Amino acid sequence: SVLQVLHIPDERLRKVAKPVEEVNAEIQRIVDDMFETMYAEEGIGLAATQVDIHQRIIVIDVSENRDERLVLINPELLEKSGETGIEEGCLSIPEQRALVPRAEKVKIRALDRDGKPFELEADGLLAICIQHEMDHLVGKLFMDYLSPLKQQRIRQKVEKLDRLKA
Ligand SMILES: OCN(O)CCCc1ccccc1
Ligand code: NI
Repeated sequence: SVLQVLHIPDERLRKVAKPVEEVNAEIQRIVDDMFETMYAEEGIGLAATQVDIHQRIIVIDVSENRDERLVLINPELLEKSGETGIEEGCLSIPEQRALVPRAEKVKIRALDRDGKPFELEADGLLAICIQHEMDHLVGKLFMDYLSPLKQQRIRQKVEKLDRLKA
């Protein structure tokens, strides 16, 4: 199933996700629906918080062919280094992109779709995506790193877009 993605300025996007208690069939259905939603909306990442599911679940696919599914359940940041920044987008902030500070490399541990623990060292786009998605789980958005003026402009553009959509 495809889920609706919350758009700013929805306060539900500020909710802090709780850890997944057990990776079972219910959680796996959520993961699959999140991937379907992410692909349908042409994104490279999606956090459960964005679909009003407040649990630490993240789906990602940074591959060129869009056929490399990465699942991060209960992700934990183990180490990070350097700094970088690219113009990030977000399905909750439709059609708007802005550069924000991020660590260049990160090492995390999490559970996969089967509930199996794994460690992952990432850099480049994947590292940035992981940080972006983990921010969602603690109620943070990329626009939060921008100036009040930049934020206001983004806010108005998204509201205008949804206005037209409706
Ligand atoms: O929450 C993510 N999402 O809605 C899709 C896009 C995520 C993303 C796009 C560009 C650079 C970093 C992260
Ligand atoms: Ni996002």
